[PDB]
Amino acid sequence: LREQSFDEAWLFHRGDIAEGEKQSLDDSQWRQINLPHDWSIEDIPGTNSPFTADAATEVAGGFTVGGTGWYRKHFYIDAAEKGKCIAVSFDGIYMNADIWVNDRHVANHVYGYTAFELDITDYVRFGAENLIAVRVKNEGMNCRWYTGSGIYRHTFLKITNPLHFETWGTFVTTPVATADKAEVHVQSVLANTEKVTGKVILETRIVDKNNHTVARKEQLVTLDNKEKTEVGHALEVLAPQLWSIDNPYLYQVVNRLLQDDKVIDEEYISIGIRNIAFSAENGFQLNGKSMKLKGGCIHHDNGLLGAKAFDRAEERKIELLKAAGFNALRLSHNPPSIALLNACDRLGMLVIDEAFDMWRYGHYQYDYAQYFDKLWKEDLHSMVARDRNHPSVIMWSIGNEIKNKETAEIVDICRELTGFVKTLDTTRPVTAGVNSIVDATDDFLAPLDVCGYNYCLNRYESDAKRHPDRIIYASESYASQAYDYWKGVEDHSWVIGDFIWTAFDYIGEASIGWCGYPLDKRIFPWNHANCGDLNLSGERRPQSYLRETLWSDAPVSHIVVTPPVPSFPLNPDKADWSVWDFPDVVDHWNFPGYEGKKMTVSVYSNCEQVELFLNGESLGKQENTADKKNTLVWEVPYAHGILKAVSYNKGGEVGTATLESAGKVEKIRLSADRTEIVADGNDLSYITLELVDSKGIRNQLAEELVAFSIEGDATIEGVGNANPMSIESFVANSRKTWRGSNLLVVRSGKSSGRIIVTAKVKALPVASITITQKK
Repeated sequence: LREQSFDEAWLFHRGDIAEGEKQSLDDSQWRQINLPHDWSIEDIPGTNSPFTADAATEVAGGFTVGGTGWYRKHFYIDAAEKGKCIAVSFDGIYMNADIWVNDRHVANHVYGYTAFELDITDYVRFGAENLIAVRVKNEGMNCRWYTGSGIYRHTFLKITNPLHFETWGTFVTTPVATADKAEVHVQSVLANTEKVTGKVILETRIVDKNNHTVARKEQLVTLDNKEKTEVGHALEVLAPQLWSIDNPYLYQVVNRLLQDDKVIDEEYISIGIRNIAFSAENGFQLNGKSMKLKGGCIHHDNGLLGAKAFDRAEERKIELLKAAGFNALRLSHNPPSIALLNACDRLGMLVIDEAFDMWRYGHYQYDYAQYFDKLWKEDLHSMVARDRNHPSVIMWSIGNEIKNKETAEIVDICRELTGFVKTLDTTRPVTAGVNSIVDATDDFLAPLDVCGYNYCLNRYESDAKRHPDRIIYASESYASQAYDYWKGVEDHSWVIGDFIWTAFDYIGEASIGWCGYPLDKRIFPWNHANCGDLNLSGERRPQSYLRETLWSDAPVSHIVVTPPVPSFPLNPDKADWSVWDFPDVVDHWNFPGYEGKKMTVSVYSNCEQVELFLNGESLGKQENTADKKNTLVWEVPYAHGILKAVSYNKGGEVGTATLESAGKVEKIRLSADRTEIVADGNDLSYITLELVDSKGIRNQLAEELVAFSIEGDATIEGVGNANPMSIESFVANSRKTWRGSNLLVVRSGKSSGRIIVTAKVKALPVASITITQKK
């Protein structure tokens, strides 16, 4: 095979160790792991938690620990592959990685969010066993959010002929893309290693979802004496299936190098044929259709999985966000895994790809800013060249909240970075996330095609009169001001979308959704941000309910209650500008000891009128006028029972929403998102546990220790809950529930069969669920 997975059968040693790169090192005592891997999500050795209040990351990393780590792997290469080029590909190593092959140092990679490929042909032994050793150094406070540590993304082993397609050298564009026909331009770079000449035939083939050839082109390429030969031609596709959010149809481009009727090299690229256009008068247009960007910002971690970027974990995040109403995502503030972009291609999710969070001036003393002047070309090239073939990517972002933006020195860097992107891709606009915009920022915003405003709703109309051609989107918005921020999008054609901070909760930058700024080390055990539309487990939070009233065509109504005591202790020193926090509300109706006491009940609705009932008794009908911002409020004395909301449009009942008090816990409820997984060693199954009453209602007061056990060829990759102040272990067989729920992830084995997951709670019957492996 030309390209195979390399994640299997690695060795790991936490901490530094002498001669860790030597073949003479005895590694039989090392832990055997299968990538992806993140050692910062595992427990600190000697303790039972991955958090510590004395951590070098503090609030930024959620009080986690990095340090030094070593990876080793023994791999055999056949003697028949002699003369072939051998390359190891890493999609991401965080951070400061050094790689040895057979005792010899190969290269060093600093940036932990970019992919890189190493040619080890001059280091390998054919017909024998080889050794690759990687040292990871994630030391000090280098990031404002949780990063993880180690080889947290997929690795690949590439074996090609000396004459082969260069990595990321093929760029597929669709200059013409209409429902009648489409022109597909394929530009490729032939790596002429050994500098041999002759004639090669380039065969390009476009196949549909059924692998049926729709267009084929053959070109004779006379090989130059140089090591690189640029080739290209265009193909026509009749009546194409246009890629969109509702029809994410993907084609496949098959490029083949033929010589003497033999296949020298062969590559496959998934493409989506679509047309994107940006303007101030008509906003964003996809295939000629005008639409707003219903966007949200996400970070790279996967909660209980740390930074481990499993294909299923990345895909599930897109599936959940798409079900919540999002059609666009801002990847803050770094390149993602390839698995996440593949999921956006297959599911229909627009994406802003962002390169850096800092430039020459950084946030801490030991961050990427100290290397920026030497490495920004390599890392910016890595993002664009790797991801320019994805139809989901609609924008390249070169920075977020850049310091000294109005300074001429930084303005010049913005022009230099913009021009570098345009040497690689001119089909997508260049953008950036800019905060605290003043009139003097015009020189910084001028090189950009589209401008991303960070929390600057007040300048939408004023800057339009000064620059009537400037295109604007809210690159970051507050959850507490969701109504006003989205109204600024609907009222203006040059404001094309809004990206909530955040759409998915994350580890690090802790309690910005509760305690907020200024960030203080005293807030331990806070470790979640508590600012996402979805919590760490993937469940919708109340702010997601309000956002649905803004984005849904259908009638929507949701009932929430203000708790009598704050869910978490308050911060009396919260700044007057840190308003990422949403009002403290819950979606249950169990308040023992407060019977007869007045509760604040809120209904988020997009309907004209809502009438609230408590156990059949009407509490009054209210008009959903514009001043209420889709929030209708009632004062209700507490009583165990049913809260009923009836919605009306044009005087007719259109929907009913209920919130019922839970009884005492009597059963465990298990539900897996997928009960049929692939026995490949990397597929996942997300199992949700709930403590429910006799009627299946989740009791949100239940917080019990659950003991999990597994039977079969499978493993528990992690456990967790949505408690933002929890210091519980993620890599363990037990986990407490929070608000009557916790989450468990099962990793498949490599034998086909059945998997029995067992959950045990004090005073309840044992519960089980059966999941099947295949192949």
